[PDB]
Amino acid sequence: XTPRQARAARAAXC
Amino acid sequence: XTPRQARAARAAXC
Amino acid sequence: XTPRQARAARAAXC
Amino acid sequence: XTPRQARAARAAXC
Amino acid sequence: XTPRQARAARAAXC
Amino acid sequence: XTPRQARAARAAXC
Ligand SMILES: *Cc1cccc(-c2cccc(C*)c2)c1
Ligand SMILES: *Cc1cccc(-c2cccc(C*)c2)c1
Ligand SMILES: *Cc1cccc(-c2cccc(C*)c2)c1
Ligand SMILES: *Cc1cccc(-c2cccc(C*)c2)c1
Ligand SMILES: *Cc1cccc(-c2cccc(C*)c2)c1
Ligand SMILES: *Cc1cccc(-c2cccc(C*)c2)c1
Repeated sequence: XTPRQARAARAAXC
Repeated sequence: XTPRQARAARAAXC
Repeated sequence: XTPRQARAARAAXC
Repeated sequence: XTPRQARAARAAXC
Repeated sequence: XTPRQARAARAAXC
Repeated sequence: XTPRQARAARAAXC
């Protein structure tokens, strides 16, 4: 995946 | 993660 | 992945 | 995860 | 991601 | 993601 999941992944340096 | 990458993930069922 | 990343993933349901 | 999913992730620059 | 890695992901339910 | 899954990811090269 969702937009929310993607934002979290991006913030965690995926 | 980008919105583009998340869309690709959803398209692949990830 | 790191413990920090996995916790972020866990919080987002990844 | 499937080989298809792994290929899709690499195609998206994960 | 490699087939080995994807196989490991399936083994762990990721 | 679980701690077990995160350990498995690291074992597989993450
Ligand atoms: C869509 C998704 C779900 C779980 C984990 C991930 C992931 C894993 C490692 C690196 C990155 C950038 C994303 C994606
Ligand atoms: C969160 C994320 C970042 C980069 C790539 C992907 C992705 C794209 C296509 C397929 C899969 C399994 C994952 C997700
Ligand atoms: C979908 C998702 C949400 C938050 C964090 C992650 C993530 C980030 C870096 C590495 C890994 C394995 C997972 C994914
Ligand atoms: C099935 C799947 C779910 C989440 C993430 C991935 C993946 C695959 C290859 C590379 C990356 C960064 C993430 C696959
Ligand atoms: C797509 C991918 C790449 C490297 C490692 C893994 C993996 C292996 C075991 C468990 C988990 C959650 C992920 C997947
Ligand atoms: C928490 C998680 C779920 C699915 C896939 C992964 C993953 C993908 C690519 C690389 C790594 C290190 C982990 C993580």
